[PDB]
Amino acid sequence: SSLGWESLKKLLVFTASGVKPQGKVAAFALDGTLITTRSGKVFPTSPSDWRILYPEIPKKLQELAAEGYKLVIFTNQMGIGRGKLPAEVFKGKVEAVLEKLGVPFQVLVATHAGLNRKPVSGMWDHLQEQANEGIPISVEDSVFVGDAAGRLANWAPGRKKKDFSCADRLFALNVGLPFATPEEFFLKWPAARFELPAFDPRTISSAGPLYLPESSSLLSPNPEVVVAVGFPGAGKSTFIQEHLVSAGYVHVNRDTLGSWQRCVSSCQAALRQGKRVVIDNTNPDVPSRARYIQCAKDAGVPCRCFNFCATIEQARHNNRFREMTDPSHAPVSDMVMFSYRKQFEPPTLAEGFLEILEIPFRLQHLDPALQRLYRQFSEG
Ligand SMILES: [Mg+2]
Repeated sequence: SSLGWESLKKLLVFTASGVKPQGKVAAFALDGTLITTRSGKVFPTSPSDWRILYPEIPKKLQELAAEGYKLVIFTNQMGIGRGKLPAEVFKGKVEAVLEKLGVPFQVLVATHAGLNRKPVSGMWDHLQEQANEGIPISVEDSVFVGDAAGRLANWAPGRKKKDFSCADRLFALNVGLPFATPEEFFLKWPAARFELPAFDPRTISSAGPLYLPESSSLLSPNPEVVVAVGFPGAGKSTFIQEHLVSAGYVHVNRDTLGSWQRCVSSCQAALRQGKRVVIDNTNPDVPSRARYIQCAKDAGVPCRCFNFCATIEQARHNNRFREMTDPSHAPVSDMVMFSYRKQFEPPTLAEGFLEILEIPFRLQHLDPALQRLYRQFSEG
């Protein structure tokens, strides 16, 4: 008599018989939190390779349900979106686990990257907005329990390995939920040491100057070559389009001209016509930039560098954000980010730049909802 499974593009939801909406929730991850492998291997050998993680678990769940907590699972299962784990098989595994736990659960399953993948709070919002009969949930009175908690190596005998991820802890931080690991919650073990990511998108801002030094000017009245430098996926092209190309700068993209000679001819022709040029590429190294500086030198026009300050993790954050929110965004691969960092050398005046502007990494004028999303951790 369970309502059963609902299937959405990037979400599965199961609602067991006996689930009731409530004003407070006790939520759990699945793998490594309520279950682990029966085989004793790190990864399951089959769909049936599971056992309840600790014998203490069903007693705690019975107590929570009697106290009026709605019991919920929030589980990341990317293998489904990637075609490695059949949805219909995973659904059966979940039902079997729930039968063994012996209490009514509502389960939410993030099958893909993006809005629903912890730590992004998409599943919470779905629970609250669509799957709780309109009853507001007190986050302060709720709890999330998971093993992707960013713990350091050796927090217990047999754990010479740090947690694979901090996604569970960060999900709870994004929602504002009190958080505990499975051992802290079910076994009353002392709290384990953990680390958060170095980049905290909650401290991102829209304030401050667009570029430094403020006494400089984005535009020049005369021909010149501007060389943009910075990680891909962190908003360079958008900036360049908004502030330079819109002002008549000729956009040069070496990647699409093919050869170097065609790129310089293009630059030279623009300058000969009295135009200004911007090179909108990553340009991470001295040799990469030297070609454009030499071109400018040969033409007798100034070369300036716009140096975008975005760090690798800011850029990767921005890229994930745009993947989730902008249907036209071209995803930047981790390979390309990695490659850029490996090749990067900071620009200096000795290369031959007239001046270097720094472009700080700042929040876009995004919709209120998108600004809330921008401030969420999106990778564990
Ligand atoms: Mg887990």
